[PDB]
Amino acid sequence: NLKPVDAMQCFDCHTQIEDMHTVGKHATVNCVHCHDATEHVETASSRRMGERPVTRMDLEACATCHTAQFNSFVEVRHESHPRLEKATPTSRSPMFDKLIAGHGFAFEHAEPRSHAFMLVDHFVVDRAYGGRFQFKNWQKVTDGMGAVRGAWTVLTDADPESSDQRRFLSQTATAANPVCLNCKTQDHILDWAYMGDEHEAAKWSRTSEVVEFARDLNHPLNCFMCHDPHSAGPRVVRDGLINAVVDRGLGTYPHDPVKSEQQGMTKVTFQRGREDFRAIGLLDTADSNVMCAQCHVEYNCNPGYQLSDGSRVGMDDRRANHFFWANVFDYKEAAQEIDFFDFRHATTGAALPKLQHPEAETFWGSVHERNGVACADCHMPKVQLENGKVYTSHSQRTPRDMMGQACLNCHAEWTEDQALYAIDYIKNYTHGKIVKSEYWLAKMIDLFPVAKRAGVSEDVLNQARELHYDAHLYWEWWTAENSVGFHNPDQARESLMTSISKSKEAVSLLNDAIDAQV
Amino acid sequence: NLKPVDAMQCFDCHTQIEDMHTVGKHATVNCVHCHDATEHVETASSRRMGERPVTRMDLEACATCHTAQFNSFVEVRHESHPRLEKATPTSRSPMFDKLIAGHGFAFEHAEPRSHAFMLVDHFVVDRAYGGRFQFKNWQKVTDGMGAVRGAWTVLTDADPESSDQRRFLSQTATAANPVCLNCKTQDHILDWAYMGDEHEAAKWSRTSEVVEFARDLNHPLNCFMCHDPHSAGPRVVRDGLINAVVDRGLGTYPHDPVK
Amino acid sequence: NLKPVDAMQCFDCHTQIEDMHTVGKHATVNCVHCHDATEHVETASSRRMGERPVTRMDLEACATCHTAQFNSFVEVRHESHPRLEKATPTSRSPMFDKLIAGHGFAFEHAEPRSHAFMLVDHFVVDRAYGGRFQFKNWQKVTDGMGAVRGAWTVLTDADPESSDQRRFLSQTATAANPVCLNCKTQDHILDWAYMGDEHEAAKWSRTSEVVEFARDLNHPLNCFMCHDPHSAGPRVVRDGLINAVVDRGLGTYPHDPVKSEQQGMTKVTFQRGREDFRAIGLLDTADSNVMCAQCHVEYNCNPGYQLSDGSRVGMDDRRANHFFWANVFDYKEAAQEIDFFDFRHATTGAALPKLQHPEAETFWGSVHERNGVACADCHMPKVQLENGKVYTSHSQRTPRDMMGQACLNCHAEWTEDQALYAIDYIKNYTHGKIVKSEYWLAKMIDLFPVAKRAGVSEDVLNQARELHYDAHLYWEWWTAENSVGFHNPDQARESLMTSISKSKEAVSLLNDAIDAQV
Ligand code: HEC
Ligand code: HEC
Ligand code: HEC
Ligand code: HEC
Ligand code: HEC
Ligand code: HEC
Ligand code: HEC
Ligand code: HEC
Ligand code: HEC
Ligand code: HEC
Ligand code: HEC
Ligand code: HEC
Ligand code: HEC
Ligand code: HEC
Ligand SMILES: [C-]#N
Ligand SMILES: [C-]#N
Ligand SMILES: [Ca+2]
Ligand SMILES: [Ca+2]
Ligand SMILES: [Ca+2]
Ligand SMILES: [Ca+2]
Ligand SMILES: [Ca+2]
Ligand code: NA
Ligand code: NA
Ligand code: NA
Ligand code: NA
Ligand code: NA
Ligand code: NA
Repeated sequence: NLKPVDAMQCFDCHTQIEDMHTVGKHATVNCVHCHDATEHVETASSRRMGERPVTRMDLEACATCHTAQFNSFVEVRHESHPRLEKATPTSRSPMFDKLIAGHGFAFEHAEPRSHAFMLVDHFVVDRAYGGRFQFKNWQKVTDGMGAVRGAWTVLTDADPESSDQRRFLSQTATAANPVCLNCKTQDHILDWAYMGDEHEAAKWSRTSEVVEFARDLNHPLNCFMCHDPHSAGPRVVRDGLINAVVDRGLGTYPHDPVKSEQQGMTKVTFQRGREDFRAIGLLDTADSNVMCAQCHVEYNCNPGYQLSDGSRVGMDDRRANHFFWANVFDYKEAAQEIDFFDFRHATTGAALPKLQHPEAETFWGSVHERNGVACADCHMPKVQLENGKVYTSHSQRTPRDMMGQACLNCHAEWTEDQALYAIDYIKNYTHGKIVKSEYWLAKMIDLFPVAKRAGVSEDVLNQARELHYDAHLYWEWWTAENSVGFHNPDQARESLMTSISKSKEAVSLLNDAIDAQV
Repeated sequence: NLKPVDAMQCFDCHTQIEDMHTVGKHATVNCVHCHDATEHVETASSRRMGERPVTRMDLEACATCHTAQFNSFVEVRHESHPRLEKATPTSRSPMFDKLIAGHGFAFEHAEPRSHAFMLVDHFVVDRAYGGRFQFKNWQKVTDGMGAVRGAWTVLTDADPESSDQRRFLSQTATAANPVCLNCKTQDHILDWAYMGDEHEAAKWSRTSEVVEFARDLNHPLNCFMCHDPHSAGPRVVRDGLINAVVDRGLGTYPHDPVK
Repeated sequence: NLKPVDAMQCFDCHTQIEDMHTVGKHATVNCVHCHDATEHVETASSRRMGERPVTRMDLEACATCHTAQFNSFVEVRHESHPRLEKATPTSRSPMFDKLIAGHGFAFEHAEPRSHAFMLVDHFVVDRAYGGRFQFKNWQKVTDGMGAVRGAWTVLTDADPESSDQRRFLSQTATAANPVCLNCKTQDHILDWAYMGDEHEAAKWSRTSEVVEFARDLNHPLNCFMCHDPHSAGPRVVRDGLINAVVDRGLGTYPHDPVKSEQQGMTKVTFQRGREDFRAIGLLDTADSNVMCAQCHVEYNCNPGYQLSDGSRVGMDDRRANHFFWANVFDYKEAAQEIDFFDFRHATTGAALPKLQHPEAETFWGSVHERNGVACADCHMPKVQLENGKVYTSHSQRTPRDMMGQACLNCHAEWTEDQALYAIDYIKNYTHGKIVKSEYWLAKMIDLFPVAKRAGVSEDVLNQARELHYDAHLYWEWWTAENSVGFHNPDQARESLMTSISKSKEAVSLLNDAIDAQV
């Protein structure tokens, strides 16, 4: 059985913790629930850690007092199809292989599934670790609670004796790097300096051997990513988000300075040896838009190249961990701002961006966002009980499973079927424009080999490559973004029509140039 | 927000509680969750209570950390038909009125329904308080969570100015007495001596005015009836049961001495 | 009403039948249930047949004493979509037409449906008989019991006055030949010599006019294909299977000599005029793996060409009726062993294999096969009754319709939804790799015309053709195989990654060669 410790003894040194813990709703929660610090207390000084205390990062540390929220979080949505490749005719991007050629996502890019699986899915996807990590067997794919208990309870490593990234299976890639893990787990929260910069107190950084880092990590989406364990108050912990909002002064709502002030973020820094080490962002309100934006954003978490001279930008560079914090129509400028692109297209040679799941930046300026609606209202609503204590559902999933709470309490004029119909109108329309955008991208791409072999000039090919950047950006935003336009239907429409326009321009350019060589 | 108290100071005078609390699974649960003892600590000695500390009896004192158990408890089973009289041809005892004639249950004996309603149902049944207590209106019969929050949030008293048992409706009885309440609530656990014997320290006893007692009671089936709040371990609190099992030496399983 | 005959009179001549009938569970079943032999008994000698007895091949011969098994067999699974073409974006092989160009399957290749329809579906598919045979009208497609009663109760022939294979509809082929019928019916079991070799006692053989043969055949999947009618014991009758297992000594489990001995096959030969004529394979156990492998295998049942010199291999050659009895990684060697390929690709010119439904060979070595599980456990389980005599379901179909019996009695740790989720994880992953394999095959194929027209050398084109063989094999196995990887997920993964690797090699080869000509 747990035996409480004297928190006043800790507070003698830990004044920041005192200030947070004594005031919030965890003022009665003893440190022993999450820390084993006996040897630490025997050896520490006011400025030197001494023996390092044990800190629990497992989600079951919160589940004995918050079982309802834990059990809701760990539920597996079986209707969220697992390991479903997006580059197929029945998924999100039928022509993805042709369009993404040259990028690691060509090796595998599946649709997302329930949050319990995020860390194991990261470890086992074919693009990440060369096939090094696999489920122990094909039964384990069902085991959401097991994944939550720990990744290494359900996975194997093909070679525990080596730590290099290499291919164990032929059609895999080794794109994983330490930055990725920040959106899968925060088990490393005490072992990683802010931004992954080199730091004498950090075991891990942007330049670490990612296979070694992986082996030290266990739990997905820790409860403390959104809730400070000491104050119980709302927060974020993701460095790239704090960097955008606070360090670069862009605010929580870059398009709305008033909402940014009302729903702001305060950066709190913790030190090692009286040097800044790590940071958190305390929120003014329990604002899920910003909580979810720790991960559901467009980012850099990877090496790339400079737009200016084509030189390599490695993991050592700050730009390898970057939140652009820009909507689709501001993105090209944001990428120019840091002089960065992701890959050269394998067929066209164009410098291209790689977009990823920009839900937060897409939601900005939408009708729902402008009306004060937030991610949680549609994706983790309050539970409705005939008789009971209300709590917030932590099963983050499509509103289709809980339409009464997610939509119909606000939209009293609609039945469930009417609300579903409105979602599908947008998704069907948007998907049609995604498909047409891909058709035109593909038509352009297929002209590049013909143009090159016919002797079309480098100047014309470069003009077409410049068009390819924009045609790509204004399409791929929407295959990356998970709502198929629902989050901002007018923006999707405008973007996708722009993509098509750019590809059509490039097709005309290249056809005319080819025809002139004949 | 709750601010913790120095439990070690309490333990200087409460060794009995110390020995339970420090060993069980509530060793880390601070006393402020269930007690307001500030004025008590200012005035007590080890031999003089001083000001009486307040003890929470509401079930929400436990629901903060044990929401799943609380929400499962308070659920209303709508399929358990409510206010269904047993002396009818389609229930348990078609000839009950003839057979029970002379007993108070002839006035009303319904089938049981969900636990959330036990205290309110005891208060409102036609055989208990002469019809003195009623739901505020006929809508309130659905409200299990409200009954749990407290009986007097959903009921009315026909005459707050009197405390005698009497008939307010013609075909009622006044069979309720203080012993009944021990199987409806334990809000009175610190105000009732063992067995309801007379005692200098007990506000309430077997011989109390049941209408006065009723007004001091709020919550059904308290969580601590089965779980010691200090050790978190399994227990019973009902005096009659302890008296049979232990005092009279009958054991927990009178037909099986080994068990 | 049936009147029994004196079986002892038959047994005077038919000692093999006596030995089987008197010992098994049909010892009390009189011959009149299946044979009308009165004139035969009047005219036969110990060595000459005399007048031929009538033998019932209809399944209703078994249905008066085994109605439960018959009615379960003839059930139509309406959820098994009928006449659904695989070369469509929503089915198994979105790029099949490009990849299979030059082969008859380009004319039509539908997904399988319920067993009742196998013979009629064979007769009416657009690739088989030039459109000669059709359902009497479009209502008849529903009539499973009617098809079982006889094909010619529900079909018409466009020209009863001719027996040649020809096109009656423009976009049909005439690929059917007599070997095909052995996996649709055994109505011809007394009229077909072992392997379809020429034989004086056989009405039909590999070289027969298939339209004439077709007209003599009526019933699908006869009950006696798995059960000897005389002993009632487990058996196979399919010649190609017996040839692989017994004649070529490969065993019932080629990868496991111990299991092969425990679960073996004994070849029993019947003669005409004291010359070997036909054969059956009695099984040691009621082993559905081997029963189902009469048909659910990769085979030759068709003419082809030799790998060595390109010469034609006709129906007259034994190789036209062949069970390779080899897993995907042993297949190329098995095809080299008989010096055979199926077709030349219409665009690339490569010699290619044609694969068909290799469920048995894929199942070998899988986790389930290694644990002693067999096809029937998942596809025709025992019925579970609260009160009743248990029998074996004969409705061979997906386990999704009977998950409690097919999966959950063994997998007590799972709910139905969890088990379904595990199936879909494998199928989704495998299908993604099938689609990627097709993308890379298509990319290679499309380079052949460009390379040929640019003047790339025959030596380079032949190197690419050799790669095409392997890229094709390691893809097509899996579009042919019906489990979308479930039967052997690790093997599918390895094969499909090999396909992609081979195509990528060919693409690089051809692009570099084209670029060198410019
Ligand atoms: C003064 C002698 C200290 C006492 C008393 C306690 N801690 Fe401490 N701790 C101390 C230092 C100098 C540091 C390094 C950071 C800093 O503020 O300079 C720490 C660090 C921790 C940590 C972080 C550990 C890690 O892995 O990074 C934890 C979780 C921690 N301390 C907890 C803790 C507890 C619970 C205490 C009471 C039992 C306690 N500390 C006392 C110095 C001192
Ligand atoms: C029991 C010993 C607890 C442990 C372990 C954890 N929490 Fe907690 N939490 C506890 C209490 C008694 C309360 C107050 C309840 C009330 O409403 O009065 C809380 C509160 C929270 C909250 C709400 C905070 C707010 O609204 O300001 C959150 C978000 C929360 N707790 C989160 C949480 C996390 C993430 C935990 C694991 C790190 C955790 N709690 C543990 C009691 C206990
Ligand atoms: C936060 C800014 C992220 C970083 C850094 C990385 N990932 Fe991610 N990932 C993130 C989200 C919000 C999602 C769900 C939404 C979606 O569009 O999928 C994902 C999903 C994945 C998946 C599952 C789906 C798939 O693509 O197969 C995998 C396998 C995955 N992520 C891997 C991965 C890798 C290898 C990363 C570093 C190169 C990486 N992620 C970083 C958020 C974020
Ligand atoms: C960010 C993605 C979150 C993670 C990770 C966790 N929770 Fe959460 N929690 C989140 C939100 C948006 C809210 C609602 C805030 C609002 O006021 O609208 C909550 C709330 C809670 C609470 C408070 C009581 C309630 O409303 O249910 C608790 C006790 C709580 N959360 C606990 C908790 C646990 C145990 C988690 C890990 C399993 C967890 N949260 C993760 C957002 C996020
Ligand atoms: C709720 C979770 C509680 C916590 C935490 C503490 N106490 Fe308690 N206490 C609680 C109840 C419901 C009662 C009523 C009696 C019962 O057995 O249920 C009590 C009673 C006491 C008493 C009176 C004992 C007696 O002589 O009759 C004392 C002296 C007391 N409690 C002290 C105490 C201390 C010092 C605590 C912190 C260490 C403490 N309690 C916590 C409920 C809860
Ligand atoms: C949070 C501040 C709590 C309050 C208020 C209450 N309980 Fe509790 N309880 C709490 C914890 C951290 C634990 C240990 C969890 C673990 O498994 O480690 C418990 C445990 C219990 C138990 C189980 C005891 C056992 O198995 O020995 C019970 C029966 C229990 N708690 C009951 C209970 C009651 C009735 C409460 C109101 C009087 C109550 N708890 C409050 C945390 C908290
Ligand atoms: C514990 C030994 C009890 C005592 C003392 C009293 N009651 Fe009770 N009551 C008890 C239980 C276990 C049940 C449910 C099972 C059942 O057979 O009903 C009840 C039920 C009631 C009801 C509801 C049903 C009904 O009869 O209408 C009422 C109105 C009720 N009890 C009233 C009541 C009165 C007036 C009591 C003292 C005279 C009394 N109860 C004592 C357990 C116990
Ligand atoms: C609006 C046109 C109503 C319709 C339709 C129904 N009810 Fe009603 N009900 C309505 C009002 C304005 C009130 C009084 C509210 C108050 O607190 O003053 C009620 C009351 C009831 C009651 C309580 C009756 C009592 O005597 O205490 C019940 C049990 C009730 N209503 C149930 C009910 C049912 C089941 C209905 C559909 C058959 C129904 N009501 C319709 C307003 C309206
Ligand atoms: C000896 C005079 C015979 C008697 C008595 C019966 N049969 Fe016969 N049968 C005989 C021969 C020589 C042959 C040819 C095969 C052989 O063993 O050499 C047969 C063949 C059959 C067949 C196969 C017919 C076909 O179409 O190929 C059947 C089904 C058959 N015989 C059945 C049968 C029955 C049921 C008899 C008792 C009524 C019977 N035969 C007697 C020789 C002799
Ligand atoms: C009635 C006159 C029968 C006819 C016609 C057919 N079968 Fe039969 N069969 C019959 C009996 C009395 C039995 C024995 C039942 C028992 O369990 O004792 C059987 C048995 C079978 C079996 C099981 C054999 C075994 O387990 O060893 C099979 C597979 C079987 N029968 C198949 C079958 C076939 C395919 C038939 C048509 C060719 C057929 N039977 C006809 C009775 C009768
Ligand atoms: C046994 C080794 C077989 C031979 C010889 C032939 N077929 Fe077949 N066929 C067989 C199986 C096990 C299946 C079901 C599984 C599947 O993948 O479809 C089939 C299916 C068909 C179908 C229906 C599906 C379709 O392709 O449209 C048809 C029309 C069909 N078979 C025709 C056919 C022809 C023309 C054959 C000789 C050239 C032939 N089959 C041989 C097993 C076997
Ligand atoms: C009576 C008013 C009818 C309605 C309503 C439907 N059908 Fe019909 N159908 C009808 C007749 C008289 C016939 C021809 C019968 C014959 O054998 O001469 C049919 C035929 C069909 C067919 C076959 C078409 C073919 O070209 O062979 C089909 C597939 C069919 N019917 C299906 C069908 C459906 C699905 C209906 C509801 C949408 C439907 N029919 C209505 C008469 C009538
Ligand atoms: C191979 C593809 C089969 C065909 C064709 C038929 N049956 Fe079958 N049968 C098959 C198996 C795998 C089994 C189970 C064997 C085991 O021991 O696990 C059976 C069993 C029977 C039985 C025995 C009683 C029972 O278990 O139900 C009978 C009587 C039977 N089969 C009859 C039968 C009929 C009438 C068929 C044509 C409609 C038929 N079988 C075809 C495999 C195969
Ligand atoms: C008992 C007769 C079984 C039947 C029926 C089904 N399965 Fe099975 N399965 C069984 C065993 C003994 C094992 C291996 C267990 C171990 O850990 O050693 C399995 C394995 C699986 C797997 C994993 C496959 C892999 O290659 O890792 C899966 C996905 C699986 N089983 C699913 C499954 C399904 C969906 C079933 C119904 C169609 C099914 N199994 C039946 C035993 C038995
Ligand atoms: C992840 N991207
Ligand atoms: C069939 N093939
Ligand atoms: Ca999903
Ligand atoms: Ca990006
Ligand atoms: Ca009841
Ligand atoms: Ca099918
Ligand atoms: Ca073949
Ligand atoms: Na989905
Ligand atoms: Na491995
Ligand atoms: Na009932
Ligand atoms: Na199907
Ligand atoms: Na016709
Ligand atoms: Na093309």
